[PDB]
Amino acid sequence: SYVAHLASDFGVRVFQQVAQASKDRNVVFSPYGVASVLAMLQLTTGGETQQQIQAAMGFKIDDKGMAPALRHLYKELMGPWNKDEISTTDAIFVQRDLKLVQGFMPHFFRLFRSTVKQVDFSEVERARFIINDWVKTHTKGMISNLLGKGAVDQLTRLVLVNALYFNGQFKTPFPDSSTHRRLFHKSDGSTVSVPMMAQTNKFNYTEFTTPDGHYYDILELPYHGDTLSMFIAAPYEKEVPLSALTNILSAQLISHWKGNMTRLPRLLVLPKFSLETEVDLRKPLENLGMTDMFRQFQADFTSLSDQEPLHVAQALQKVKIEVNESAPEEIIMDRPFLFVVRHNPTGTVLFMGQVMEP
Ligand SMILES: [Cl-]
Repeated sequence: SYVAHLASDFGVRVFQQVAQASKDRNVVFSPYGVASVLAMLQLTTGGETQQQIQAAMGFKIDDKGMAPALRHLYKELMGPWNKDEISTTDAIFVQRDLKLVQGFMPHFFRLFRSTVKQVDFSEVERARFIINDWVKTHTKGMISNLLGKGAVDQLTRLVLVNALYFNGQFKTPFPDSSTHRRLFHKSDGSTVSVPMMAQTNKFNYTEFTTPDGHYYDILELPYHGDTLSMFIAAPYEKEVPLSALTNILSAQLISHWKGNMTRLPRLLVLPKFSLETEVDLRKPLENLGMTDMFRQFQADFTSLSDQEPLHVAQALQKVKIEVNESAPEEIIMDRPFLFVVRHNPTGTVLFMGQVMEP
């Protein structure tokens, strides 16, 4: 509830910075994931660096209830109870021969039930592979090469990574016997021919206006388990750019969508998509106030090391999502549109993305 909203709202704001910077390119992101690893980060920071993170996220991780809330949240989401195909990894790596604050590790581990890993970034390629293998093996082998070539070097002292793979199955899946190349109309007027799925069913649907007055469709594709949903949304009119919608998104608005949904017999035309995005969190986080964490001597990580100056050399998220098959009105998404994977009991925005070109 409370912390699920803070986390989601925060993550949706990060998504927006990412979106406003790749205005015409495919993006998949995880609001929840970036909130999770920046909450971890809070434990390692101090002074103004810590205050920046806290002012942007809306809560302090060491307040009572805060951390236990987040763990209960994690167990609510990643519950093999749901037979869920979410695989997730968070991880902070720090240079090996720096004296860590006594008492930090046991504390970090009690709160998050994971640990900060120590490696030697002086073996540049060996350390890149240790981190990559760690991410790969902890995402069911789905997320490879998170750290690209030259992403780390001898001076690298602290690296933050977040990786997610999601392959849910729609409660009511699209029948393959109904997929066909259709004209998809891109943000720059030019069109292209992509395969679009289609299905006539009793879909949850509603429509909203932007603060500007532009109309848009929202539709909810529930997943097996009755717990997660994908929402698909796009301005009805093609001359209105998807950004008019992305710019007004929030975790609350998304809750209102769900709240207004009604079950209506509809024809849905929806392009298949396979997205894999690596997002460099630096610029987006910087745009939200968190600037110090990236500056060599101004960054305060004195909760992690009281003696040696640390700064974040890389903060990276890599996400992968595959959306495939497993007198009604028509909703045709032959334009750029948004998607959101939502955990409805808590209101957590797990995934969010835009398809500008499938
Ligand atoms: Cl557009």
